[PDB]
Amino acid sequence: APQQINDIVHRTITPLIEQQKIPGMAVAVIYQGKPYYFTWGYADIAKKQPVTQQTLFELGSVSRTFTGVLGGDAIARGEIKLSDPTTKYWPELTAKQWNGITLLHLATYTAGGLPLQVPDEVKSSSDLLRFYQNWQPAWAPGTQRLYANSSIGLFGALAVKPSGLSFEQAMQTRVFQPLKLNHTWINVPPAEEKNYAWGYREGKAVHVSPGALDAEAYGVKSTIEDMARWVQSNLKPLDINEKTLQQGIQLAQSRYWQTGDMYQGLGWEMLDWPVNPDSIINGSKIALAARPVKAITPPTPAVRASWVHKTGATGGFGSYVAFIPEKELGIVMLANKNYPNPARVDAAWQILNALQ
Ligand SMILES: *[B]([O])([O])C1=[C]C2=C([C]=[C][C]=[C]2)S1
Repeated sequence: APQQINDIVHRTITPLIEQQKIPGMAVAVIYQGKPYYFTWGYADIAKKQPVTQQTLFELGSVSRTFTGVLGGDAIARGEIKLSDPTTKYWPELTAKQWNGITLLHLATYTAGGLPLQVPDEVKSSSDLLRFYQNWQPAWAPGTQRLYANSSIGLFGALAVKPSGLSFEQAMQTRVFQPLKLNHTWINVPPAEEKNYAWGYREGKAVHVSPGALDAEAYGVKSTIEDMARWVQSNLKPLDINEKTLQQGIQLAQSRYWQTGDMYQGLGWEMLDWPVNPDSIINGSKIALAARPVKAITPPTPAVRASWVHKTGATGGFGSYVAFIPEKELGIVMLANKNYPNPARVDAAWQILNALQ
């Protein structure tokens, strides 16, 4: 890497690791198109395995960027429309609170207060139907945003229904494969287990537990290389050959709703560039934050002058991705500790600001 990239990265990440006591980390900087990789520490403390460019990390909610794009790809194929009622794709959802709730509402957390978590008690699929039927919205659709696995997760599951493909099969075929993300998995194959980092929570090695709608909301594991390729694809969608996938990327970076300085896409969240990190932090320690939203009518197509980003966490991992299309610049930070979001954003901002 250019010494300038080397120096900003090392000066920022070294103190981060020390301060947050992160066991292992991988970072990619995308700079004028090309990726530069950096790794530190341990994928597996007990077995003394280092983090490498092939190490798999749990992305947590960064998985929603994939769900958003796969939804966008289904829209572009004409399989679904965001303006359609949820009940068009799930006819058994006959409870009257569902009248007026569209796939757009699910994708953007605006359905009227769907809960942050699907309950653990929800094992089977009829449990899942029962959960959504019995749910009582606090608000009318399209009035408030409440970040929720149950909202984006349902969007993911329903988006792939017309295809007839399982969510995993649709994701593999329509997103991972075309983009050459060959080390990106919803379920880690036995062949790749050697590379699956452990997460660390209170000193203990942990992996994310199975849960309803896990794949759709928080279930993807990836390497720093595949994540850099993902950022490249999102920086330059119009260079992707598969037409519907190209459209799907642009649809996921469209601005549907505004809360403060933040805009909600499908999975991705965006702010106008330039922006101060105080704004990035604040517009992204709170278990539940209900925020009124203003509809962007109609949605703004992907703005190149944006800070486009997503944070991600599981019990044992913390991830962050941010890019600025106008500057052909991006970063991915993957760690096997869930450490505070403000520290992730600060570090990413320090790096990208220095390089632009
Ligand atoms: B994502 O990394 O923001 C997630 C947030 C939660 C997940 C699972 C359970 C509760 C919150 S994934």
